[PDB]
Amino acid sequence: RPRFSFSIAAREGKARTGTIEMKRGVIRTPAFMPVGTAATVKALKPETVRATGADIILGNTYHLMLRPGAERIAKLGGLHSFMGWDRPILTDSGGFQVQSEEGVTFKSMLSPERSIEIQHLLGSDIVMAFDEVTPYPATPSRAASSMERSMRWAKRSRDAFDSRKEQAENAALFGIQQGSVFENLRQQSADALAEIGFDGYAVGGLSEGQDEMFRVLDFSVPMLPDDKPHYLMGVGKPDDIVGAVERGIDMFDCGQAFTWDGPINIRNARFSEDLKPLDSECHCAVCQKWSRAYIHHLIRAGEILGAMLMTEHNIAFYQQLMQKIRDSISEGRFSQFAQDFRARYFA
Amino acid sequence: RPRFSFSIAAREGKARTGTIEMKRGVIRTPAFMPVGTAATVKALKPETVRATGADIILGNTYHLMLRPGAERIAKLGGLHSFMGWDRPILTDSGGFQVQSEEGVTFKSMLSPERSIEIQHLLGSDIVMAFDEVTPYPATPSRAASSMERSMRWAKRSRDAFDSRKEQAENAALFGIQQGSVFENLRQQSADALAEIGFDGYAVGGLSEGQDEMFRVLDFSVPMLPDDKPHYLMGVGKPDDIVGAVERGIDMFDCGQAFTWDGPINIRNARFSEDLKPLDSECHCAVCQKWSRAYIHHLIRAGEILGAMLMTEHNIAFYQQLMQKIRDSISEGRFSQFAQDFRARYFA
Ligand SMILES: CC(C)(C)OC(=O)NCc1c[nH]c2nc(N)[nH]c(=O)c12
Ligand SMILES: CC(C)(C)OC(=O)NCc1c[nH]c2nc(N)[nH]c(=O)c12
Ligand SMILES: [Zn+2]
Ligand SMILES: [Zn+2]
Repeated sequence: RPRFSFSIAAREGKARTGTIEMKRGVIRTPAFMPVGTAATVKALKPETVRATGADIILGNTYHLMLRPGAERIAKLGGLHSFMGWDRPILTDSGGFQVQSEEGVTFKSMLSPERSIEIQHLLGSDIVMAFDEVTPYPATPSRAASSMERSMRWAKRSRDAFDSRKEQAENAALFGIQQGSVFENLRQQSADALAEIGFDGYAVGGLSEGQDEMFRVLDFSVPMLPDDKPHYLMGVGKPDDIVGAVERGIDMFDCGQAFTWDGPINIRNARFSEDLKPLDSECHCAVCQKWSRAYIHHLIRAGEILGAMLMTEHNIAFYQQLMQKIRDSISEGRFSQFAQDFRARYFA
Repeated sequence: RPRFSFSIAAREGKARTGTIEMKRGVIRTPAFMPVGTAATVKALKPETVRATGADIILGNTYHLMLRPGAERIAKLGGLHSFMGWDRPILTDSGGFQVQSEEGVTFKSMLSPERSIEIQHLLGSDIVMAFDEVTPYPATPSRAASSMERSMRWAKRSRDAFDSRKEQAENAALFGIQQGSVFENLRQQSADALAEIGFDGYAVGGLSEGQDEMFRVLDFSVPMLPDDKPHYLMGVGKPDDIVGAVERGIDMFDCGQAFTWDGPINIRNARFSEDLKPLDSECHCAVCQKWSRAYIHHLIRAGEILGAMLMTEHNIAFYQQLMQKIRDSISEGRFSQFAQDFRARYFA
């Protein structure tokens, strides 16, 4: 396998389905990435993460640099080895969880250079440029100043990554579009990132309300290079994913249980004697073996197994959603799927 | 399979190894029973419990009657179905976790009759008689009065169980010896229980210090019927198990990680960069896949996966201990095993 190759197999309107091939594995797109906050996907063994269908997970640079530490993880062999996940890992840059033109110092430093270095020490497969994330709402002046700094930092990120031969040869680098909700700033940002050149392009700064997010995506995603993956950071509700895919997004990150009829809160007393599985159609191991009543009990009792079973179901639901999206786009029936999904999820 | 059959395959001194056959499965003795406090073995799926070698688990009548409730579990199909463990389950009576000759009332009633009924509603395979547990230390007068009440309650337990045909036909009933540390009271209690007749006999009221416990076991276990299982309640340190087996016990219940060189506390900073598994010889899935350094990180970070991995290792260590005990007794080399175990565990 190559360092990085994105192939589009099928399209429907702005929606795409395809594959990212990398040295550690293939990523089916559109993709949902479980989040491994402190070198673990909460309450799941990596083998269980994989069994839900996940092709890639996300690691948080901010949290790992604080505990257990990036240099420590490198000395122990890198994040993949440390946590026992051997497939691709995307790391964020830290711009959300964390000031001057050099970078930021904080109490528990980060800069374009140090962020890229940390992601190298972790052994990330997909590295994110270090950005300045613009609060919402933002005045046009502030959004502009902030986007411009982020594009300067994107070039510094690019140069840092490229200066590290092992990283340049084995990992990919994504740039992050900024500009708040303003079309001209999003265009300027897209142009700047494309001039620098990246392996993929994230839409940052969103996640305001859904209508507003979708309006910004309507004009922002077509600005990005068509032939590279489009990653919407920080957006994970099922409905938000469906509409973002309809607007050209390829990648997403991560008592409430998801069902095809909408979310339920399993702690509600109505579930105390309900022998049905969490969802009627879900193929996951939890829905095969345990009732709503049992999981209700476990979560109300504070038992770790309740967290384990709820998280495995929810991740498996997300991966089933992504599979249904991929198949419907490849079959040219994604519009119909989106309509059917919503009429039931919100019935 | 029969309702209940205990067979002794091999002996060495007072130690025995054999099998209890029951309708839901075979129990290899000497046996260690993981504890399922609120209808779950902490942080483990039942399939993971089984993969460690466990043949039987323990459920706590006190806790289940409070949450989710015994009548509720029966309406949902019984404890086996509710939690997804299809092998034997032993339930305690509640005499430890919880006054008059009728029973006890408390704030979050129990009596011999209601305890047996609760265990029936849960669908327990091995039911414990309801006892009065004697505090330690106890004066001879108090220990005697208390033991006598427990023997009256043992007869009421026997009569309650037998009056329930489905329970009598499908479950087993164990009696509990009392008498504190006094040889004459332990003898009186053994005699009373044998006159009533049970499928197995527990030594209650112990777990004071190890020397004292072992002295009491020296004279108390030979008093119990030889041809039935001997269960020491509430005693679970590895050293305590080895010496209790040497005195004729067959059954036991459940940051610290067990190793063959002694326990370690994985939170200690000395483990922060230790790439070795928890134990050098352990065959468990955790020791095959993850380092001390990773588990150190997880436990210090409060992550659920740390609890999951520590518990699976510890239970697997206990089951490996029990297997080594069983094999050594069957091979007539248990004395040597006990000596070798201690010289290393305490090196
Ligand atoms: C809170 C607001 C709406 C201002 O930003 C976002 O929602 N931002 C989304 C986001 C999530 N993770 C990110 N990592 C980086 N590097 N940059 C980002 O913009 C983001
Ligand atoms: C605290 C002292 C030493 C007084 O008792 C014990 O250690 N007792 C051990 C024990 C554990 N679980 C039990 N369940 C019941 N029904 N009866 C018991 O005696 C016990
Ligand atoms: Zn499910
Ligand atoms: Zn182990």
